[PDB]
Amino acid sequence: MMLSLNNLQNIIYNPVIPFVGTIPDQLDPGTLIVIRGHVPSDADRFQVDLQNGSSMKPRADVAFHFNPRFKRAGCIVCNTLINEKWGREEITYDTPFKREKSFEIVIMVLKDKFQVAVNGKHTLLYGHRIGPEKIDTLGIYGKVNIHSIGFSFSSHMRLPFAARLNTPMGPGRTVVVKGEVNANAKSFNVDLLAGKSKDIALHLNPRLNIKAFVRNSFLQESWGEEERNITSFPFSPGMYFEMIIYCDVREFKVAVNGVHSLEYKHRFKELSSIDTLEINGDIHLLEVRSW
Ligand SMILES: OC[C@H]1O[C@@H](O[C@H]2[C@H](O)[C@@H](O)[C@H](O)O[C@@H]2CO)[C@H](O)[C@@H](O)[C@H]1O
Repeated sequence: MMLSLNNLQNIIYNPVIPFVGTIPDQLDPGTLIVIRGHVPSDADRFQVDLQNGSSMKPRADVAFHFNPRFKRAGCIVCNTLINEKWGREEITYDTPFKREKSFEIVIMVLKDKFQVAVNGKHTLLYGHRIGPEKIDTLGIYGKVNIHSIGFSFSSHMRLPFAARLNTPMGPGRTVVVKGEVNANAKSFNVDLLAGKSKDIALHLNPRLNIKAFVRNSFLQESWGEEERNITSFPFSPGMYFEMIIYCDVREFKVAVNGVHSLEYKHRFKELSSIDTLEINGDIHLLEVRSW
């Protein structure tokens, strides 16, 4: 598995092992935990435990025990601890982890199971044995060096919304946004910027109060000429919408609710440099997809 957008809520760097920390939000379905680190050359085993509390006597129940072990075969042992008792063991062989090799673990929470990919490859599924709402602490123990842990909750779409584009911008790349305009909305914005050069390749600014759709670029510390021509303002306060920003070789093509609205000749020519998406304004953000 791979993430199209980097928009993590909490981030922790270099926690000391053993590390036991409180999960900053509820693991509702769709929630992501990203763990980046590497295993030392002398690693016998390490484990990532999703727990209900952090008591050690009685040992706190472990809803999800993810335990990579290094041996001739190499595997990941998964299990659950309830009232200090382990349940049915589930072993996944052909382990993706290696001594002296770095790794990225993406744990996805679903309604009935955790889905786990390591280094961009599906690794294993583990059905919930404990309700996920009962999980409130992340424990990490053993021989492993953790660089960072990050999270993505249901709240990942609050405004302002800022997200890095793990896929560099280029012809054929699509960015769709779905949401609902606030009942008393004035305006909102969707910008595609080249994070580095502090430039805005594309500024999509629907202004509802004056009922116009402004698009422009902010280049070299200066706003350019605004483009407002349009067959009809597609937005209404309180209206559901989907907007498709399609990057083409000659321009950006944007549609709303299944209808082409406008084209925008590229002003920033280094497309591959457009690596940042920002959404703000008077809307309720429902979904953002980089493709
Ligand atoms: O089941 C998870 C739990 O296993 C303990 O060790 C197991 C071991 O995995 C298995 O091969 C053997 O047959 O039984 C042992 C006793 O449960 C680990 O010590 C513990 O840390 C967890 O990984």
